Amino acid sequence: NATEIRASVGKMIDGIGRFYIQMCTELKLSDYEGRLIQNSLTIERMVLSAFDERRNKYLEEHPSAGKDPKKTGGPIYRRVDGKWRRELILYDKEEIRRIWRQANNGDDATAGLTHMMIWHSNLNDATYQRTRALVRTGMDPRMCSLMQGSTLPRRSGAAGAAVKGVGTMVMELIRMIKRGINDRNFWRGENGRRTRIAYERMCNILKGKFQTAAQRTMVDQVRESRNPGNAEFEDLIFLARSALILRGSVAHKSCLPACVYGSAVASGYDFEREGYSLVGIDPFRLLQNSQVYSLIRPNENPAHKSQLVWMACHSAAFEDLRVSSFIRGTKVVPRGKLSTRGVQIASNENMETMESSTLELRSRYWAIRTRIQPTFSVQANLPFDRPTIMAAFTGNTEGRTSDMRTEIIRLMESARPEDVSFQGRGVFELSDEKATSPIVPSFDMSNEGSYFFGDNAEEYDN
Ligand SMILES: [K+]
Repeated sequence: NATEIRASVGKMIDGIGRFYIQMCTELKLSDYEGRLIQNSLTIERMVLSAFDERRNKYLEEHPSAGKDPKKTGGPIYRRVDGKWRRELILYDKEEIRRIWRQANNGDDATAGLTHMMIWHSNLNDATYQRTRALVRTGMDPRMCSLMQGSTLPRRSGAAGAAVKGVGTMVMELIRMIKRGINDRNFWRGENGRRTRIAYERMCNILKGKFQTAAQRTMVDQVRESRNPGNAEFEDLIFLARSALILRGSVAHKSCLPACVYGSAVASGYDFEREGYSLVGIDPFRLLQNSQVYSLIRPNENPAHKSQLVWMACHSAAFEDLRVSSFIRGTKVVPRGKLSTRGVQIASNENMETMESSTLELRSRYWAIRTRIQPTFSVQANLPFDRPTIMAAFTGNTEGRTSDMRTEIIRLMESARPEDVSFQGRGVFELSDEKATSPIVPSFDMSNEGSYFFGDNAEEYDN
């Protein structure tokens, strides 16, 4: 089966690569410019757009370049006369779709679109705080670590779901409910058994991430409300709190930008023939041989920009910094400590003071995602820091109450020498491709374990 799965995924990767190579030819990019990560973004967003049908399935459109709905594109950056120059290209969505399909042996390769969509999601996860979204949902900002895939477009399911975290689901459910509290037949008619079927589906997706019968059970109690309101809200928030301790099973998917794949395909790599898996050496191998540049703002530290992108590539934001640091071979610091802002350049920034720099995306070691395999690894889910504890164990002194609420607290209060939902990394030498010798990591215990400690990133909604 993996016999043909590695092929199937490989096949996808070829397609993104070929697509990218061709888009580079189209736009007449210099080798450097094609390796410019902000150009990679614009090109990815382009193809995503061309297939979105304005559904917000694959992306959210600004619309900072597209009033004419038949057309799509964004800022492309070229090096001219010792200056970085930004131009907005517009293309026919039809034309893009053409090129995309052509790069995919004539297929629709929806998996490729999704792969790019997740890469963006991962990049946003590494970059932007969601503190504001959480309060407006009545959640606790210390739940920031449950907010995987929080930034995925409002329509997706096929593969979108697996990467969303427990908080993201709670937030999405709460948002629905909250709007059944300004009613207007939100729950009656065609519409309100339409949404009622959505709501059901979501609760199930939620339920699935949960890894104890107590919490799943409690989820069912919420699903099978009927006019959902403040009652369920409370239970959900209760549920999110429990997810800080009895954590959910959430897929972390390591998806690289299109330029990396493009470059590998131009280097004659045959992904379909060789196979591809997101879960082990494959993305590490690619990143070791890659050459990606980035635009850089004055007073930003190239190394920090580098961290930001590495993290995103390896989908590592909600993972223990100490593990990341160990695999990278240089300290992976919390976002608050990072002398950089996001990879994308707001259209009002700038170009006069802009520079480019080389991204450092290598790693000292490589790793297999465990419990996806299960040898000797170490927990790569976040540590129990004070603030996680404090947010996990509150308003139960209060209000609502149940046998489901009492179990759960019970499980929480006693929560193991090891811990439920084991997201791992097994770590190997790059000189040990076949994985013959697990390295037992030695963490530096003085490092902060949470990407989100002292966070100060721009808030995502802006
Ligand atoms: K910062």
